[PDB]
Amino acid sequence: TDPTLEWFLSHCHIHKYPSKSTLIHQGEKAETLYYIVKGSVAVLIKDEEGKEMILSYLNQGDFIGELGLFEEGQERSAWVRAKTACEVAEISYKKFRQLIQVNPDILMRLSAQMARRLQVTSEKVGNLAFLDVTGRIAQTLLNLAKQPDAMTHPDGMQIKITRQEIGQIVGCSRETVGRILKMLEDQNLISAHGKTIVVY
Amino acid sequence: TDPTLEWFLSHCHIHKYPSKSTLIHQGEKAETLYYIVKGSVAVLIKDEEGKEMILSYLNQGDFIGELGLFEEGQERSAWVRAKTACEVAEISYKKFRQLIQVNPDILMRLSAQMARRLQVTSEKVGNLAFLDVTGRIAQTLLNLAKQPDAMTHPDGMQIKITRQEIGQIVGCSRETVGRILKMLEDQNLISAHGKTI
Ligand SMILES: Nc1ncnc2c1ncn2[C@@H]1O[C@@H]2COP(=O)(O)O[C@H]2[C@H]1O
Ligand SMILES: Nc1ncnc2c1ncn2[C@@H]1O[C@@H]2COP(=O)(O)O[C@H]2[C@H]1O
Ligand SMILES: Nc1ncnc2c1ncn2[C@@H]1O[C@@H]2COP(=O)(O)O[C@H]2[C@H]1O
Ligand SMILES: Nc1ncnc2c1ncn2[C@@H]1O[C@@H]2COP(=O)(O)O[C@H]2[C@H]1O
Repeated sequence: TDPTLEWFLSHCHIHKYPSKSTLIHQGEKAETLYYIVKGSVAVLIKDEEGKEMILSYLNQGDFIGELGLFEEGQERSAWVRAKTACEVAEISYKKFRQLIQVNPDILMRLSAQMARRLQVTSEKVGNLAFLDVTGRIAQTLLNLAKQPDAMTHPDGMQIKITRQEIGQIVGCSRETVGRILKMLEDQNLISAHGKTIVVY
Repeated sequence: TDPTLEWFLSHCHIHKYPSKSTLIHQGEKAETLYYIVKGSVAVLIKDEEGKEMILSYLNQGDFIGELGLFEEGQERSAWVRAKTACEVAEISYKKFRQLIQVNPDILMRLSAQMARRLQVTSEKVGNLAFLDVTGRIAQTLLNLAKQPDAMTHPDGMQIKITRQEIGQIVGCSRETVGRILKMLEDQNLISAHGKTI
């Protein structure tokens, strides 16, 4: 076990969220912090007309809703949706702050995650500003081929994801994804036989 | 001022930097945390064609080069360049990690900034994914119209920014900025002296 994590979790109250549930609504009052004990979620934002973009995938071990923690009166900056059934620990910002004074390590862990997320979203700004849709898709296929849920393949790496998701990640239609995925197969960069894609 | 910052700074070595100097180079090994005591800088990234984009402007009171602090063996994720004459404090991650345990309030101030930056950078992703160039420039102008150095012109808010800088923030050429600034001017909501609009 991890003494610090277990120490922290003992000050939290756990709850469950079924797949497709919305844990955090954008615009909502930020006053609580979350910690994914089990499961995975998606962090989403939207344009004026319902188009959704996935900012990130968070998983077991990741903190959520930390952005309103250092300043009161702030609202949630995005929507968080359960991809799979989730077990989440929740604690008020007030209590977490008291825990910080007790052992700063817990904030160091939270901050490390914030730093990673900043690095990743910054690279996201890069892809959106410098690459055409073909480049973003190809870059996203390579990215996923490194994540944990990524498997090993005799011809490379295998991943499980739908065209809709790819679209929400790179900012394009599922049909555009479908067409681009095929063109990348003709370029012998990947192999698409189902929602499973083999990347070389 | 405040005891916490003075205390923190008393443990730092302060230095001055000319207006166009590079404080941080992307890819370098990270073992140093910086704090802007005076002046301002630009955070940048580049594409494989040399084109640069401004991820953010940082100013007095802002920590910089903090992303490599939470884990060993990390490299700078971007270039940080002074936009004006700077006065920057610095300190080893090793010694900062000790100050954190003596008084976590200093870590709270740094993390507070990381949070804001993540919100702002996430908003940048939205702008790039959902708005056309004209929309991005228009929003960028409104944004700058609240920044540190935003004059109080009678017709509204006055700012100072080059076409090139506008281009680097929204992601387009300075020629496209010029044309669109012209359009925004024929319509309205143009208070930039960067080049007069
Ligand atoms: N760019 C991002 N990358 C990862 N997680 C994010 C990003 N933007 C927002 N979030 C998370 O989504 C949450 C939405 O509500 P909060 O602002 O409380 O906290 C936010 C973060 O935990
Ligand atoms: N610029 C964009 N153009 C089109 N769809 C986008 C864009 N940015 C995000 N999306 C979203 O990504 C989704 C991909 O699958 P859909 O076609 O079902 O719906 C799409 C939109 O919700
Ligand atoms: N999106 C961003 N917003 C603000 N500052 C950033 C951003 N990305 C990188 N930086 C700064 O640029 C630095 C580059 O790598 P560092 O680890 O030095 O720490 C980073 C931050 O201080
Ligand atoms: N997608 C892009 N298209 C054009 N210029 C860009 C883009 N992204 C960033 N830039 C930069 O923004 C700068 C604006 O001024 P310049 O035209 O001199 O040079 C431009 C490039 O360096």
